[PDB]
Amino acid sequence: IPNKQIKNKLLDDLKNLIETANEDRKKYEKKLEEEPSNQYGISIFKEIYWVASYETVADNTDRSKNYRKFTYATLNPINTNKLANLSKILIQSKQKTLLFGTFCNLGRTFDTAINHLYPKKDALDKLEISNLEKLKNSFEKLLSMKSIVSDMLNQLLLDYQDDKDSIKTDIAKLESHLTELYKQIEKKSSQATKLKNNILSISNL
Ligand SMILES: N[C@@H](CCC(=O)N[C@@H](CS)C(=O)NCC(=O)O)C(=O)O
Repeated sequence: IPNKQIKNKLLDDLKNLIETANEDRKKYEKKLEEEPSNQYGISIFKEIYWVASYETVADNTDRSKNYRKFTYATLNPINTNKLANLSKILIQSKQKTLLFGTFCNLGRTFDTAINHLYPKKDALDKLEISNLEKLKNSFEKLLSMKSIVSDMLNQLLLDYQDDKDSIKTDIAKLESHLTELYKQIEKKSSQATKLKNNILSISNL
């Protein structure tokens, strides 16, 4: 009830969300630094081209390296040794450029929100209870959009291995499944853009 305790509970929660989210970032940065030659078997990177170029997302450029890093943010919880199998399923996606586009976007949107908040994680007390709450619910939701995307792609590995809905034995069903997945993830991506923006809006600091 007394506002000091409310305010401080919120500074506690933001503190913990911000460090948990920083651990995730230290982890996908490290996933890039230790990326082997074959990019964990994600051969789809080679098939994805910048806008009017022969440069792929597999090449050794800053923008290419960042695209794969943000993709590894989104895929961060999947076991590294399953990414080859994940890429084999997705190669069959009719919208893999767009799909991978959204992986990059969730990663980047995420990365921007934590890069903005990490340096301020101990000095959020200048905000007022209303828009400290909005900050916390916004960021926690952002973490959530990206987590769900990770769960969805993890689940696809098991469903495909199980032949669920005949996804393994029927290519047409695999395709519409993958298409539906891309719509789901695309919403999560749009929704993640709004929340990075909300967050940047109310935490100038
Ligand atoms: N449209 C690109 C992806 C664009 C996108 O939304 N992703 C972000 C992060 S991976 C991005 O392009 N960042 C690279 C940049 O902004 O230079 C695609 O279709 O594959």
